[PDB]
This record gives sequence, C-alpha cells and structure tokens, in this order.
Amino acid sequence: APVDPECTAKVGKAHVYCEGNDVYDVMLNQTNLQFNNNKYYLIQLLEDDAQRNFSVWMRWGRVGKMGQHSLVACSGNLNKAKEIFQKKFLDKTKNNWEDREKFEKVPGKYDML
Amino acid sequence: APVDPECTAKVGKAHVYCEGNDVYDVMLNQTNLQFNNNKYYLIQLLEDDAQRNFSVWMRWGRVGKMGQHSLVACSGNLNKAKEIFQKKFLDKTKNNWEDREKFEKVPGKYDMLQ
DNA sequence: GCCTATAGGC
DNA sequence: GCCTATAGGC
DNA sequence: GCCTATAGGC
DNA sequence: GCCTATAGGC
Repeated sequence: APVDPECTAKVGKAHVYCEGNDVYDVMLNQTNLQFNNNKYYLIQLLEDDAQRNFSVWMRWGRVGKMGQHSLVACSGNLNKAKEIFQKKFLDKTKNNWEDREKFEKVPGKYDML
Repeated sequence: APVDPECTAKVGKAHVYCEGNDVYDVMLNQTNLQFNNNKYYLIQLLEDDAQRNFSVWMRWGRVGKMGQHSLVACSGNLNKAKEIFQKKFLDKTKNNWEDREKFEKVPGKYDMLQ
C-alpha cells in the first residue's frame, strides 16, 4: 500500500489511511475492446504523518499513459474524506465500498483488484 | 492580483509572481453562441512567500461553473515556470505573452481581458 | 476524465 | 417532486 | 521537413 | 479540458 509515486506533493510526507481490514487504496480497470476502452482509475485516501490532515488522491488515464489527477484536501475532516472516496468508488463501479468483499462487476463500469 | 481563492493549497502561503510590468496572472474567455461556447481559462504563476519555489496554476470551465484545475510545481526553476505559463498562453490565444500589449483576437481561440 | 443541466421514470 | 441515466460542453 | 489543426480516449 | 497520434497545409 504505497502512496502513488505520481503524487509528488505527498510521497514524502503521508500514508495511505487504514483501519485494520479497511485500507483506503484501490485500483480500478475497465477494458472493453468493443469500445476501445483500456483505462484505469486509482483512488487513495491519505493522512499526513506530521499532522492529522487528510486528502483524497485520484489518478486516471489509458493504461500505460500517465493521465490526469486530482488531490482533494480535507483538513482533518476524516468523514468528508471517507465520503468522497466511497462516493467516487460507487460512481465508478456501481458497488458500495463497505460491500467490497462481495464485488459484482457491472457492464460499462469499472472492475476492481 | 490575489491568488485564486480556489487554489486552496496556496492561498495565503504564496503570491502571484511579478517583475515590473510583467504580472503573471491572466483570465481568458471564449464566447461563441453558434457552437454554445462560453468558457474561461485562468493562469497564474505563483511564488511561495517563505521560499523561492514556483508553481503554475490553471483553472478552467464554463463561465459561472466550478470546472477543473491543475497545479504544476517547478521548485526554484523560474524559467520552467515562465515557459509553461507563456506556452499555455500561446496555445490558447495564438498570441505571444511578452509581445501582446497589442493583443489580436483570432476566431476560435480565447480572448483576453483587462 | 471533469462538472452539471436535463429529460424520462417512478 | 424526487432520482438517476444521458450527453453537452469543458 | 516543420508546424498547427484535428480527432480519439480519458 | 488533458495528452497524444495522425492528417494536412506551407
């Protein structure tokens, strides 16, 4: 569970946030040669080590290409950050994150693991 | 020349960079009712207050709406940063930055303002 | 991909 | 009126 | 060959 | 919009 090296603003100073089982780091894929999809979507909830301060990192593109990315800062509001992460996970897969163990792929939606 | 408030990671820790005339802050517009374009593009070269460290901020979207944005870090390489800023200005308007007190709008490219 | 307005479906 | 899928512009 | 407009996928 | 691969004009 290393912080995405592409997140230059945090690779030195922060960790992926966890609570036992629940490690808020995940990689998504949708390959579909009918529509020429071969694309990823990474999501990471990050806490700083120095201060109690949270961020959500998202990064996406065609497999192989460094794509685009977003870093959303939450300043200690862990709930904001879990919401963003979980909402986005749902948006892209049509599965709830808490329901991760029993993941059911959907047509035209991202796949996990 | 305040830092865009939407740049949460640098509002209050940094300033728009200037050198005499040249203030590296600018807003672009392209309206074209035929194709329903009504969009902006902001660009800002920023120096940190406490250290010699530069960044380019870009932010764009439909007029009124939130949009997307990018922050490009340059460390103390001010030339990298001027390049990025100026290149991007050229990409979007078809006019060079330094020679455009006399700015000439072109069809299907962004316009400046004052 | 992003954001968000809008049309169709309860 | 509400919810979500669709696509319209960025 | 160089350079800029376009187009495809994200 | 981005990043890129290719098409097209001088």
